Amino acid sequence: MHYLDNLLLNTDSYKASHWLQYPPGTDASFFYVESRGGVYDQTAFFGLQSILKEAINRPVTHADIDDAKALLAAHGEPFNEAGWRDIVDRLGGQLPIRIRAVPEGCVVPTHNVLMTIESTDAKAFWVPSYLETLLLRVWYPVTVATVSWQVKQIVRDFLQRTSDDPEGQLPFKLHDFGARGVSSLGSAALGGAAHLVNFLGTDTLSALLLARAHYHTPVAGYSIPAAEHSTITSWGREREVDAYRNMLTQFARPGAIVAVVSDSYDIYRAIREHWGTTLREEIIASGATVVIRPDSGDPVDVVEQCLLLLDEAFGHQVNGKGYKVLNHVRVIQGDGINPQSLRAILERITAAGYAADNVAFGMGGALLQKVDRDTQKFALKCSAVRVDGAWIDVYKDPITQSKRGRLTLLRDRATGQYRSALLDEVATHAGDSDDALVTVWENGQMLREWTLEQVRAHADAARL
Amino acid sequence: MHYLDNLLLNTDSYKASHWLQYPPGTDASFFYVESRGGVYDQTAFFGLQSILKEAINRPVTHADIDDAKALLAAHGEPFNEAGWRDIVDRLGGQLPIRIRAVPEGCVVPTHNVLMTIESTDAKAFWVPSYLETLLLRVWYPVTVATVSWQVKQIVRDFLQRTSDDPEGQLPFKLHDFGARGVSSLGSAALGGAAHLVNFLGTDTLSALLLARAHYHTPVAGYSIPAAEHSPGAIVAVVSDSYDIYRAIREHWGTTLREEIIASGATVVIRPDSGDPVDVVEQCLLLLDEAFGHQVNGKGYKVLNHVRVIQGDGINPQSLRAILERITAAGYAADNVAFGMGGALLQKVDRDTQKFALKCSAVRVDGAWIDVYKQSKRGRLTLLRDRATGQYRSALLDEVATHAGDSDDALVTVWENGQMLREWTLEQVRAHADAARL
Ligand SMILES: NC(=O)c1ccc[n+]([C@@H]2O[C@H](COP(=O)(O)O)[C@@H](O)[C@H]2O)c1
Repeated sequence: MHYLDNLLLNTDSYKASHWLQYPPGTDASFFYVESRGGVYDQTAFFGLQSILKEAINRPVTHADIDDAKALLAAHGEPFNEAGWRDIVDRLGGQLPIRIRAVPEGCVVPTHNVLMTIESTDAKAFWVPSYLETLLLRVWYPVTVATVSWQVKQIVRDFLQRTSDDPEGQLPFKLHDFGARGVSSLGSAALGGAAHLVNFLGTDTLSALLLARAHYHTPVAGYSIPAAEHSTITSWGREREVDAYRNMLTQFARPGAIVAVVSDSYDIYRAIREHWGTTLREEIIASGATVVIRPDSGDPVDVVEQCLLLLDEAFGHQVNGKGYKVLNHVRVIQGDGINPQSLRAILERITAAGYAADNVAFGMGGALLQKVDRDTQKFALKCSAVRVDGAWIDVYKDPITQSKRGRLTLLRDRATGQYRSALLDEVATHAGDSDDALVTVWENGQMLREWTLEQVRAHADAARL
Repeated sequence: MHYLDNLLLNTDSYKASHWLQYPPGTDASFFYVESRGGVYDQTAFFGLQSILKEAINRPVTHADIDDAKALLAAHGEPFNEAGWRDIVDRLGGQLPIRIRAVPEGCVVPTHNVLMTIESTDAKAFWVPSYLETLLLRVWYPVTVATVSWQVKQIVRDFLQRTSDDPEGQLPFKLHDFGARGVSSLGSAALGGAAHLVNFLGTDTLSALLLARAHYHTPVAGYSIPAAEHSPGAIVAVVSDSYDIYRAIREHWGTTLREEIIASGATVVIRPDSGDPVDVVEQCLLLLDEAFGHQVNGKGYKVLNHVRVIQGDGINPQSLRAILERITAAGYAADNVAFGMGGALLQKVDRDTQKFALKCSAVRVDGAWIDVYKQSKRGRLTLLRDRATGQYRSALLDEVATHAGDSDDALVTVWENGQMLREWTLEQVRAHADAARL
């Protein structure tokens, strides 16, 4: 929104004053971004394109400078007015930086250069450090994309073992429910979009809006009509079955998919007590796939139970792998899902003989909110400065061998393995490796740009 | 940004399909928000005003409907085109709802009505539930404001025991360093603002912009420059426990100290390594050796010329552990401040305070009926007991019957396109500050 538009105020306060802290005769700076470890050994890189389009969407102006000079003096921070005025007057307000990055969607082992930021102007060498705050927030779409990607590898494994069509099934197995459980609208759009790197099912409309505006994708994902807790109960307990039948009247057509929520005990009652008998026929006659979502009881146990109970209500087919596929009905567990309980469910149900085709998984806050900058120990570090015309390495520990100097990422041509290297070694090892980064942004201009489909192809091709 | 400027698409996909799921003859609905428990026993209510100003900043338009209709059909959801067109053509595109809420800054025990949402138009009764997704996100400013307020009560306790000016010291004792570690710019602005409900110090400039645009506050908070070491009243310098020790014993430290006192500025040391508790106590012990102290009127030591801010590993537990160690060591709580970043602005979720928005009543065939899973149900509100200030939840019909003992504690903040009751941040700060454990 409009009150946040000024780029000069999109930073931590203390970093506005960093230009005064450089040695005299400093001429240039070079930064890199990496995951220093954390929950997973590899990260799907995603979201930088959206961050750049949204946070650097116009030249800096004199009005930006006036506003930032006034606020920062009152707030108590020094502000390099003359430095910003020169950038506006001489460089047309375009940030004199070059950003290189691994193509979005690639999956890269931890401890590797994911992007570099370099100054492209001697006077305005300090601009990269000014952008650390907004750039380091790339940790969020990277981490969400990674969590979603890791779940995809678990689901893909079980579909490969138990499904006749594992890649036809896989895009719909993890559904984003996190729009209400995430901390703002912008994070819903960006984290939801990061999920869509790996799957097609989402209820986070904001992610469609971002994918459409920033990743050239008119309709990045899909969903289905689904019942709410509130709507069912408000019919009253004496007409509760009529609420479910109305779901069928409104949405159940051949080839259509409709979800209904119910607590686990009512599901058991409906299959035992024969008032659900007319619900079964209307379900069967509809030709629709009715997805049942249990919303009480143990997240793992209840899936297996629903499968067994629905099997006796609706029957099953045995597929080519020897696993049962229920007729007409499916189960989605939307509660308590994380990579461990998800794996537990899949282990439980396939051991019971049910194909992974039968179940889907909803994740909300656990996908979009329960991540932080430490999940993958994200860092954005200075690695080199040019002083008195000479580049000097910048680092803290000499060990982690530690990354220093002007850096890039290499991909080995035969194996596809990644490794970080000095820009000095992109020759030399030509023949065995190619430079895996690309220039995505330079001096106010976005250069290399991806569609979400291009992002999806990198992520889908990556395996554990 | 502009690509998110369509309220019809600020919701969960399935809510597009929802108006068809009510029983026939439904013509009103009623919802309330509460914390169902979690980490703390009470929540500081904050952020709804920002959410409404941003998420409902204009009347819905026909362009909004065209856009939503096309996207939702392709996405796979039905779309109540006629219902939205009616809201545009008949109601000027203003949402027919009434939102009531406890004044922002109030601190309310869990399991209580914090806000209510009611429909005000028979034909458009389904709008409150459409808005659940964006309204329930109020959990985030509430929870940041609560974590920040819970910390404040801890520091306050130790300042009342050890400081000669507890309430003058308190507003600077928790600083926000959270902008790198939060998921987005908008979260940074809103969560940063939620912290400023309780304190004055922040490095999250985005929070100043939100407070200025949404809470009528030009300069909501302050900071000091920080020499990272590889007017000017106060300065932060980064260090470690051993570094201070080496300065004391190496001769470059006696001229280092000469410069510090000759400058007459207060130096704030931030250690960035070591056990949070041990490193604060040791820095204090070494800084006392180097610069001396005064004994304040409670008998605790206040260092000359130096302060310590611990910005690493801070949470309500380590924070208290620190305060306990230094005060047992005889040091006043004046000497130290605390920084939180992602631990404040990011490491919270909707389950921290178990936030929920629930339908409690619908009108069907003329008659109101309760909706529920003893349970809270019906058309609800919050009461404040007039003598004790204690809150409880009640049915609207009970307000008059207890008018002698209590007042209705909600206010109407928003109705039919118009914000009514509206707060400055200083009013919010006053409610939070008056509340105690
Ligand atoms: N289409 C749907 O049924 C839908 C959409 C969004 C959220 N939800 C529900 O909202 C809850 C989300 O919980 P969390 O966001 O805290 O994970 C879950 O119960 C989820 O099932 C359901």
